[PDB]
Amino acid sequence: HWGYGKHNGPEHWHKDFPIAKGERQSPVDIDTHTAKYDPSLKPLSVSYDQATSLRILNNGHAFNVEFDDSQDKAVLKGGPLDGTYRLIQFHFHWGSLDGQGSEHTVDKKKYAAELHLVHWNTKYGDFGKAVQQPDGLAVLGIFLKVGSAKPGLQKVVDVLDSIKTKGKSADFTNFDPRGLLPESLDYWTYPGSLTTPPLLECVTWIVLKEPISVSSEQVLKFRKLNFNGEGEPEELMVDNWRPAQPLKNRQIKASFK
Ligand SMILES: Cc1ccc(NC(=O)NCCS(=O)(=O)Nc2ccc(S(N)(=O)=O)cc2)cc1
Ligand SMILES: [Zn+2]
Repeated sequence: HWGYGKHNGPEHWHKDFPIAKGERQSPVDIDTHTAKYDPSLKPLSVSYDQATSLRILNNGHAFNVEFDDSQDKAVLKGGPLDGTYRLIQFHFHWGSLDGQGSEHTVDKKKYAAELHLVHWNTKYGDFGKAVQQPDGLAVLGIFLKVGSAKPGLQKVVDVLDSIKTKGKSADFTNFDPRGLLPESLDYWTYPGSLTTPPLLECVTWIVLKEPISVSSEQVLKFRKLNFNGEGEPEELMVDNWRPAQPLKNRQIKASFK
């Protein structure tokens, strides 16, 4: 079915998911000289103290760390958001080379990877309802650049051997996601979509200005994962990012001046 290969990659997705050519597709290039500071934006409220991570899963396109979202335990609020959005999972998109891997770009700059912390609006009751709503999701996007190690990522890195191939999952409790955050919560925001099929146009994107640094050894271990399942031909899980899509009739706002 869909993937990131040369026969099933982003340029093919529109054939099964025609919304791929839609009006609010993600990711996009963030042109920092065209984004407008919006003083009516509120500070982001990242309330992750009570987060309950449960499991880490290789789903064949990326790996997801999943949380308990049956209560308000880890919630994103404020910024451009009305209401409360519960963290359901985070995952990353990364490259085969350090010069590529992010989905969003900043003045056409590609980062080595991009973290997506995926939240859903509690007014819709469950994640499956929320993805059918234009304000259903809030995804917090954080760029990764290669440099110093990120200590709070290392427990993620060290479990990846146990979920090498598609369909493998591992217990992953007591993981603390604020350890993946940069110092600053300055952000850009725009309305967009899931960046993988089904590409639903249900996401308020919140992309942090400040990237985090991860070590070369950390991102190398992302690149040892496999898209395939066990017993299938090995294909390294690299370059699992969708390129920038047309901005069309959207404005990206900045929370900072
Ligand atoms: C306890 C628990 C908690 C979570 C779960 N997982 C989910 O529901 N995960 C995935 C949501 S998804 O629709 O299927 N796809 C999707 C999401 C984000 C994006 S992106 N790339 O835009 O951010 C792209 C695609 C399972 C158990
Ligand atoms: Zn993503």
